[PDB]
Amino acid sequence: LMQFTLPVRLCKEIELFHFDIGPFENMWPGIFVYMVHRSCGTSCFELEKLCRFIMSVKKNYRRVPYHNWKHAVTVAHCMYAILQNNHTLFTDLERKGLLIACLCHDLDHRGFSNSYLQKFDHPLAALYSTSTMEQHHFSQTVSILQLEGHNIFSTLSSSEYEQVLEIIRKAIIATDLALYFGNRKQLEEMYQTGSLNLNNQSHRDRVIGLMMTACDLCSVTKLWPVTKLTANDIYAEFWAEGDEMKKLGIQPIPMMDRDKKDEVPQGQLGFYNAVAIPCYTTLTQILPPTEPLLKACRDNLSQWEKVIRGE
Ligand SMILES: O=c1ccn(-c2cccc(C(F)(F)F)c2)nc1-c1ccnn1-c1ccccc1F
Ligand SMILES: [Mg+2]
Ligand SMILES: [Zn+2]
Repeated sequence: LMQFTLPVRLCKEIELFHFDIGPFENMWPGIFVYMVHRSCGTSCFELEKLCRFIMSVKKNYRRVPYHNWKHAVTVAHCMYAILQNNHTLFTDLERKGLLIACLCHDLDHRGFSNSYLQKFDHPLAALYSTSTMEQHHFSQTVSILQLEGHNIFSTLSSSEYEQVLEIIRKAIIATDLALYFGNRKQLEEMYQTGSLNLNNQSHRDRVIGLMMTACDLCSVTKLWPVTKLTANDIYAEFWAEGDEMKKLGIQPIPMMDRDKKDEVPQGQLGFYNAVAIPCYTTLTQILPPTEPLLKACRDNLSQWEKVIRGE
């Protein structure tokens, strides 16, 4: 009987795809719990275990410009919006597991790509050949679940528990952008040839993978002032990695070179054309109520074209 409520403006705004969670860090746990309750009921988690899990997850996010606690909660909110707009499509286990996956998808990120770990010869690159950081994020998730008082899935049978951790694992692995290209191409073809079947677990996994990409890229679907300021954080990370590449004696790609800041607007165009528009396009074909994400993405592309033309 202990509901969560948000002030009127947030209560209304949080149902929308383009919601910004605000600068008050101390409200984000309350926002997450609010979203879990409206997404799978007040019963599905023990409130004292859930709060303990959230604070341990927060502790294990680092103070990096972009891949921080704020990103985690932004990505979870976008999944909440997708689940609330496609209510009857997903199971009780998928709903429970996917919000947790989004909150944990970047645990212990230091602000470096898999590519820099490979070139630095980091121990995580020996432990994990592909999806280095994403296999690490899932390891960290399992660690926090195994702390005393943190098992939020305590009332799930052994079958259910293994199912929910396999959803979480695949959801987190899918946030490796290198895997997105193949996954989206295969979903496009299954849709065009009419073979896509949401009763096939194999096709379901691909669809959840695309949802995870969409949630992870969702900064490109905000209102222009939020999109434009988040790009400052994204490039702060990229340029830091560029600097570390130069210390290994490797020329960074231009995107990561802080000496080529002039090329940013043209580079965003590339990304919107090559990644973001194709992602939300294919997602809207499979889940029509996610149209607003595609609309907002197109809006922001047109804003970057105005920046290139000095408007
Ligand atoms: O603004 C952006 C410009 C470039 N890239 C980007 C990133 C990786 C590979 C590539 C590739 F080389 F594949 F093109 C492009 N991404 C963004 C961007 C927008 C939102 N999130 N996000 C983003 C940030 C960090 C890591 C992954 C991301 F996805
Ligand atoms: Mg990641
Ligand atoms: Zn992420």
